Amino acid sequence: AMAFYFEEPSRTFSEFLLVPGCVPTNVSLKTPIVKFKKGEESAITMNIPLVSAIMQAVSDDNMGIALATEGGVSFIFGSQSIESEAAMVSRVKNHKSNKLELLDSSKRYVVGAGINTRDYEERVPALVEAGADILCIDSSEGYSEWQKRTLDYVRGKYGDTVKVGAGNVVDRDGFRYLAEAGADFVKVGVGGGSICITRGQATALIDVAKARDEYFEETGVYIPICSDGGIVYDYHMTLALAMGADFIMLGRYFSRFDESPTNKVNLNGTYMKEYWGEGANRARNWQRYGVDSYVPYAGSLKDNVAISLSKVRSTMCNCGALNIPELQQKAKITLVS
Amino acid sequence: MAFYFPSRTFSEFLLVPGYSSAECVPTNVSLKTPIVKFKKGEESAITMNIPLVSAIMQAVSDDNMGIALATEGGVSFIFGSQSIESEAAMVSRVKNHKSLELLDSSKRYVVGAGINTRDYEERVPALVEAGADILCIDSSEGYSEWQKRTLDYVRGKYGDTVKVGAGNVVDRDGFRYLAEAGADFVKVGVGGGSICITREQKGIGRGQATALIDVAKARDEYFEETGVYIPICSDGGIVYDYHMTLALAMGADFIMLGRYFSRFDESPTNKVNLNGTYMKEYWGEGANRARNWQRYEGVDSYVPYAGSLKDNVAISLSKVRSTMCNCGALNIPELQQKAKITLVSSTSIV
Amino acid sequence: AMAFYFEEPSRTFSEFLLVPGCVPTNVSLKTPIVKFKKGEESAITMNIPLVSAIMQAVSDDNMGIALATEGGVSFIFGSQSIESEAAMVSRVKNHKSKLELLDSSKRYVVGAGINTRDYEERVPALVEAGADILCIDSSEGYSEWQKRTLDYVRGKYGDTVKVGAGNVVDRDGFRYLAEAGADFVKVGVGGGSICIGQATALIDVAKARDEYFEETGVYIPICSDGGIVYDYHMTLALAMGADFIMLGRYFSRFDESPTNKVNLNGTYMKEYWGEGANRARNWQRYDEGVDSYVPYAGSLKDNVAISLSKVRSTMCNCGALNIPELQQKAKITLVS
Amino acid sequence: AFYFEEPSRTFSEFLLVPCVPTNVSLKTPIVKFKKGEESAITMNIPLVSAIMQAVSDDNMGIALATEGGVSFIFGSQSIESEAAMVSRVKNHKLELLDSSKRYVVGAGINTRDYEERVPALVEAGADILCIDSSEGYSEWQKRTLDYVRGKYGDTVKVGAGNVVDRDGFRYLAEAGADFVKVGVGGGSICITREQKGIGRGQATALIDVAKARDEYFEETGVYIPICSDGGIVYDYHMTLALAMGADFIMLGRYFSRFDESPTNKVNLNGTYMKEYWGEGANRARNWQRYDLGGDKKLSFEEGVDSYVPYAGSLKDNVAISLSKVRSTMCNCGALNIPELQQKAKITLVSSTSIV
Amino acid sequence: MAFYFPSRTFSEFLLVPGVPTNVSLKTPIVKFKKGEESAITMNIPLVSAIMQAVSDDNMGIALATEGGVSFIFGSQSIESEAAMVSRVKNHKSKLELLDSSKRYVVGAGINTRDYEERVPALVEAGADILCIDSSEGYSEWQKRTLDYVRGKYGDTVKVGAGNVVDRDGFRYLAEAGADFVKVGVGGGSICITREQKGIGRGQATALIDVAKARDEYFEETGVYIPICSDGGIVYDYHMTLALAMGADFIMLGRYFSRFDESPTNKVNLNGTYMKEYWGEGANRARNWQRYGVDSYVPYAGSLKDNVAISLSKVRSTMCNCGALNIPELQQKAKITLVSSTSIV
Ligand SMILES: O=c1[nH]cnc2c1ncn2[C@@H]1O[C@H](COP(=O)(O)O)[C@@H](O)[C@H]1O
Ligand SMILES: O=c1[nH]cnc2c1ncn2[C@@H]1O[C@H](COP(=O)(O)O)[C@@H](O)[C@H]1O
Ligand SMILES: O=c1[nH]cnc2c1ncn2[C@@H]1O[C@H](COP(=O)(O)O)[C@@H](O)[C@H]1O
Ligand SMILES: O=c1[nH]cnc2c1ncn2[C@@H]1O[C@H](COP(=O)(O)O)[C@@H](O)[C@H]1O
Ligand SMILES: O=c1[nH]cnc2c1ncn2[C@@H]1O[C@H](COP(=O)(O)O)[C@@H](O)[C@H]1O
Repeated sequence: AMAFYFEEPSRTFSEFLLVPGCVPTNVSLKTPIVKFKKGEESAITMNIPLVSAIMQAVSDDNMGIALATEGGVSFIFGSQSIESEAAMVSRVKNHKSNKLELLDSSKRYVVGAGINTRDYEERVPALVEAGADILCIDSSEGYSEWQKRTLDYVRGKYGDTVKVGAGNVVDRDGFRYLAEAGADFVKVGVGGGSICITRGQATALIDVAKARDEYFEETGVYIPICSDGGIVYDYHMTLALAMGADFIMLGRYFSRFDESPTNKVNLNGTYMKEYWGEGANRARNWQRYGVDSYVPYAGSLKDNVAISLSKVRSTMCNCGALNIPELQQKAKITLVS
Repeated sequence: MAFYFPSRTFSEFLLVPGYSSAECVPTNVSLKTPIVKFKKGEESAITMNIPLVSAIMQAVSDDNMGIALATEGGVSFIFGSQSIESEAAMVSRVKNHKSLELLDSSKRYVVGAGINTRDYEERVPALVEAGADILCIDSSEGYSEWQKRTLDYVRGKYGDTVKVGAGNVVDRDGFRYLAEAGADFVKVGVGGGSICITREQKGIGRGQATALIDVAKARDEYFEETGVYIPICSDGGIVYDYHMTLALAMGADFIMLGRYFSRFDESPTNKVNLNGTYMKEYWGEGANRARNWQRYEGVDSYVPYAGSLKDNVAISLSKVRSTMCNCGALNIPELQQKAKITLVSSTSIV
Repeated sequence: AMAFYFEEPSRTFSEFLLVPGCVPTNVSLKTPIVKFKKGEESAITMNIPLVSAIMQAVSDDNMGIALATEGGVSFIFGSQSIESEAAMVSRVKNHKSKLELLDSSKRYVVGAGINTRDYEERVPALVEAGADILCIDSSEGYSEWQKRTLDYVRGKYGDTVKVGAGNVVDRDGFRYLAEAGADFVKVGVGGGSICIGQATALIDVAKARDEYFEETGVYIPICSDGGIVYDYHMTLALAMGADFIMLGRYFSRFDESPTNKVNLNGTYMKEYWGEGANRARNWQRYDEGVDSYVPYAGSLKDNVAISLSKVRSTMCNCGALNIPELQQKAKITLVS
Repeated sequence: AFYFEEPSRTFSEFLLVPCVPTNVSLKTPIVKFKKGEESAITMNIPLVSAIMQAVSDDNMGIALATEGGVSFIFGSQSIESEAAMVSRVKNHKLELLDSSKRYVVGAGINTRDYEERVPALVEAGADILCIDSSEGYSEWQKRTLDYVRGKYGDTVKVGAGNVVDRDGFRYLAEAGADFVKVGVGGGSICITREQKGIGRGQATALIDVAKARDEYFEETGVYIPICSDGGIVYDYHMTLALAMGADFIMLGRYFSRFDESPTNKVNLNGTYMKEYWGEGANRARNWQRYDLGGDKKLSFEEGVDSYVPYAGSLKDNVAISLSKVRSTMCNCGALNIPELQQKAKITLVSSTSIV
Repeated sequence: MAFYFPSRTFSEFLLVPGVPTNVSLKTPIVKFKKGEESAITMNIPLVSAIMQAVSDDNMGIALATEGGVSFIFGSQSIESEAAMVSRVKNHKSKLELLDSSKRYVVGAGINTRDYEERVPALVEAGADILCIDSSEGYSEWQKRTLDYVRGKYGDTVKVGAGNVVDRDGFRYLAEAGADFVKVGVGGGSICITREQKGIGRGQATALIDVAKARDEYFEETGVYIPICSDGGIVYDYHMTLALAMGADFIMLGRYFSRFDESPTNKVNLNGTYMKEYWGEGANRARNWQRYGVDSYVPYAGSLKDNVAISLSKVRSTMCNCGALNIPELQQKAKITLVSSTSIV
């Protein structure tokens, strides 16, 4: 009466370690987020490799202005009305422009917007009109087919004039299916979308990074990878970049800040902030209009990001790497017992 | 510096035997149950002879499984992770297969069919034209507005002639949402204790009964307001017969099983010899082969081989009827009324 | 060959959380400890909801003076001779003396623990020494003998002597001591000289107490005995139905505690032992046995000031200016 | 915060390092005796039943006496009810009989109403008494043993407990106890509400008290019989307990499984089970509120603490258990209990594994 | 704070399927070049360990009738071991492993200390194969021991070495001229210390990694060095998994210590017959020059009865994979990881 299960082994970022082998302020954290051919330059280059998650608790217009000021991009959450998301995008695009400020060709704050695989025919034109610099399908591993239909719609109507990412995927088949559908980048994570959650983020990132590099040799097209979720400590960021991720999406990290849209609460003499995932009914069933957890209040986004990126820049110096591609080439990543 | 916001399994519960000294014959125990909603005092439109249905899975419910389970009085829900044409062909193959047995008006077998929240506008008519007796929304995210829009579509076109169930839910909000949307029966995510169906499935026979008790409490509360009884389906996590009796006693009207049925000859998977012992291949609906059926090796697990469905179901229900005699119940409604369910803190070998 | 056990589920304080929905110094921490009728005023109202345990390692005359100064009551331990306990009670009532808890004669309020054995000689001696309130230091398994001590006090003194009883964990245990005339009911798993779930027991008795409050109109205050690990557990117990809290290890860490201060690996600690230890259960043999050590925390004044300031701060977030307001407005959720 | 605890080990972690089993003498004393002299009461088998409402009544006392053991009628009842149970065993007409050739029975007493319960049980014909305390050895057990030695001297034999240490043994010994009970079942001197699992007794307290008993016998020349209280169901644990120094073993849930137990038999899904509850339960602890059979109005949620598997008759099971106890003694090279305690090579099993 | 720089057992692996009498359990012991035959070829892929409690002269004869070779333990005097090797090689002869003289093939263990006087006495007594029993793993003293035999006997005397767990360990003993390489599967480590692991709890990770290094060394030099899985196996399925993972033959200690031919005493442990046992890490083995029971293993009867049972299931398992000999199993077997096993 025995049953055998054959699940592939997965690991987290805490099971690995960057082994070092000289000015930390001389390290460039610029990274691409739009696919580019060999030798060419990406259409959108961030100044820091941080993006905020596509969640009601993370990415509003206040978060988008703050993160763009530091060199990142916020992906405004799409579990709201089409008019609200476009209005949120429009407020970032019109807030007047911090040496690492990320601006477009018209000197406006760069911002992203999340879309779903359902109302994209009405949602994409409104977000494009609002000035969204880049889009990202906010889905999970098991909805890859409907991510492909959404990418096909964008490419059929806009060609390559609208930048759109897709995710999440965890393996080669998921990466290649979105890659050949025209995804300008690919998000890697065990969650995403309105699916409920329960890491395996390191294994997922390593597997997709191997398929991405293989896809680069096969086609000459470099597709940036976004590691979505699983960053608990600042040394995990450098580890994710070294494993192949070109930028990192974080939710809980940004929900702690002043610019986060959730409420600040005093919980036993310690200031905390409300938090919930997109699997919550208030997010999954936003059309019908409840706290999942609390995260500790951390202060301003600028103060925390500068601390996190100083650790990243100083770690890359110890590895003899002055930029992210150089880190991905010289990094020694070993297991920790 | 971080805080989150309990569940129990069927292994933690026990039925206290009734006080009666009168002898109870297990063969006189009736296992009939309703599967579609009905008003207070009226008879359900569909009544199964046994409280077992097969899951909406590629590795469980094909046409052969549909004929075998209908012969024993149950209903199979043909899986919908396939083309609309191949699903209607499997539905028609069970209906047109010539015929205790669960039959419709035309003495044909009773079969079910799963639907999704995307192509229902063209899949629901094809399945009804194929002769499906009851439908069920197979959702991977739980109760959502897309389950509602699918339910609104069926009601707006067929009224109440076509019966469609929906799920999964675990709490009162989920039940009342699908109940107020017109669902004929509500499915409870017992196997994983969650509303979603994702690639990582829970172990065999490790279902969570807490979700079933919570929805049964909302169903009885809802039945007391509107006078409408919504049949509850306990979905997954059960293989042991005593867990079937517990599920029924806790308020479940019928039980959906996947891995329980994949062990049988009529399962559509391949039988393999694993060092003498016969085994059966298996994979969940969250696997890439099912989730990406439009794009078309692929073995998630080996389940033990258990022979024929007729032999195994007869043994499982022989113990269910015997357990209901010990509780003093001759039918499932009596079980839900007379069951003294206690919580077991621990067990021990002597 | 299986055996089946049917133990009731029991949760600790660490599994619950107070969710908020005001100046902290405006919060009143006063609370009753003697039963009062619907709308009446209790015979003894503490200024802070803290009382010290009935233990050799906790409540002596120095503890009673220090805790009464802050507004609490110490229950002098009864695992000793009748003269020794009465002398310590007398030492507190005769200490000369803003939130100070005083009786009608401007004397420090103190309690005293009695057992279910020598009460016929110990109760009058404690009454004569000036004990403002008594408490039967027992456990769940001695409810009958807790009643007989209550039946003795009520028979000889009526309601002129206030006496509480504990511990109980159930509805059936609360009503038994309530009918016997207990002025308050102590809730806890331990208690007495037995050897050693506090949240579940507190929620259960609070329901039985509230139900008993509608049947009779008499409000019997509840004392949560033991299980307070952190300062935010205090506001949790109060919001769950407890009117005051009994702490043992919390108080033995202070200077005013009678235990020896000990340097242990550079960290100053203090000795500690429970009433189930031989030195306490069999005090008659004694007219060394250290069960555990607790960290030396400093003065009772400075620590109680910090613990209550957090309590007052949490109640402000919950929109409660007093303990009764807290027990009505508090939103308590389960926390994994 | 640092705390103090001693390493405790169960019976399953010990092993006896290695004859006709029928010739083995399972006889053992249960009352103290001076060096060289015999014992007043010599059981034929080393088993006694627990002073519990769910174990020892008149039927249990009769059946266990026919097999050579003694039952201790529970005191969690009226003095009249316990005296009637003791009297029914005596006046009921191998077997363990007294001088009058009546069944030998024991009775439990508490430290509260001993001035009326002890005379009533002695009048009823109790051959031996035992103090049941929920708090462990205390001054109230001393005052109870002082009263018995004052009114009856040594005519009435009384045991006390439970203990887990040297000081506890010497306290009841210097108080005049005829035998001393070791809190093996829960590893504690107390009998509280929650109970340990079936067969999870702590041998550490038995070994520590056996060392104190052997040292007390070396000074005064008085041998105090030791009782291992509970925590044993397996036959090998019985031989282990006897080997570690226990002169006789008291079992609760071992005897509750039998038909001679006063609890209800229940058909649970085709398997016969018996209701069970410990002496820490309110029905036993608050027995003064159900004095005339008020406990049969209690429901399953209120009255039944546990389901134990029905094991049939006492005589059938004890014969199976003792037949293997006698066979285990053969592998150790011992024909009697005293020889076991001197020849037993007891070792610690660091681990067991399947091959 | 104290960062430290992952192994799986045989229980976590499963052979994915694609006449058991037709199956050949023959396997080589000694090195050979691509194309030629092996100097010593087994009939069954089982050897007994180099331990006081497993390999006497009785075990050498019994394992020789069934087709295996026993390595006589070297924790004894040089004359005592030589007399044990002599008795097996002088005991008169269906699957027996015999030399050209039609005498029983037997092995003997040596150490890196007295080899200059112990190796001659063992070869002089007729030991076919030798094996270095090391306590620290692969080291220089194992290389100099190998340099001694190759300098005095050339390649006439065959000597194996171990234990290794890694690629560097295999290549070190390979370049040093070892005839076979032994892998520390039982303890998953390079050493053989006091505390031994559990029966049947061997680590397959060391066997896979060394087989990867053995196949690389074979493709670069054309010299096949047989691999030995040393310990941690009593289950027949773990034998087939080890053979499929690259191991050519398996070394077992507690598996053979349970049989009547074991040198230990048979005891009656409460109606159940048991066998005494102790590892080479015990003082009675490591302090054999100065001159009790570490464990009780279950008595299983005779070697012939149980070994025939284990190998009949090994042949039956090899049929379910589609392999008729051990080389074919190493090429056709599909080995997968079992995330978990559940009971229905
Ligand atoms: O409720 C959920 N449903 C689905 N995905 C989630 C949920 N919560 C978090 N995630 C995923 O985890 C990410 C958050 O990363 P983190 O909070 O920094 O660990 C999101 O961007 C999603 O990809
Ligand atoms: O891929 C899977 N992951 C998680 N849940 C699944 C998966 N496939 C099916 N399910 C659910 O689990 C049920 C099967 O329950 P079972 O009887 O435990 O096999 C199905 O009816 C679905 O509700
Ligand atoms: O040794 C013991 N026996 C019985 N109860 C105890 C013992 N030790 C502590 N307690 C109980 O626990 C309380 C102290 O709780 P604490 O502040 O959490 O240490 C005391 O007032 C008793 O009710
Ligand atoms: O209610 C209980 N709680 C804790 N200990 C108990 C209780 N009832 C009986 N005991 C003790 O445990 C023994 C029973 O051991 P048993 O053989 O494991 O059943 C009795 O003889 C008592 O010493
Ligand atoms: O004393 C010991 N401690 C640790 N390992 C040992 C000891 N004795 C033998 N071994 C190793 O274990 C192998 C056999 O173990 P087994 O076959 O799994 O019981 C031997 O060939 C040695 O490699």
